[PDB]
Amino acid sequence: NDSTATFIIDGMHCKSCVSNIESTLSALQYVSSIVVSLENRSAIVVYNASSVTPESLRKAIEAVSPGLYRVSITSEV
Repeated sequence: NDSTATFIIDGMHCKSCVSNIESTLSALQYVSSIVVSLENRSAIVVYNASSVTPESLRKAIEAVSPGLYRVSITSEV
């Protein structure tokens, strides 16, 4: 019954920015888990809340390379 969301970044330093994002996100006092799309520029992040609120994780990705990171919530819609 955990939460989950997906985020994609334009402007990241590729496969090393990718792993800063694993570390920066998997430290959050509300997150349960995470996997980053190693090939690509995105992350699938697993948190916990009934009030589905993906904006906090988007902000945590932006906070790994702020001013550079174009973080976008790529959900199925």
